[PDB]
Formats: sequence, C-alpha cells, structure tokens
Amino acid sequence: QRCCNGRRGCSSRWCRDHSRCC
Repeated sequence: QRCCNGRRGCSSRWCRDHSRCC
C-alpha cells in the first residue's frame, strides 16, 4: 500500500490505480 495510511488517500495523481483509497 502507499497513500492509504492517513485520512483521504488521494495524495497525488498516483494514488488512484494502486492505493485502494480514491
């Protein structure tokens, strides 16, 4: 996982098709 240990998950244009948080 990557952008999924905070509150939203959509931190940039990469946390969409990899981190299930967007």
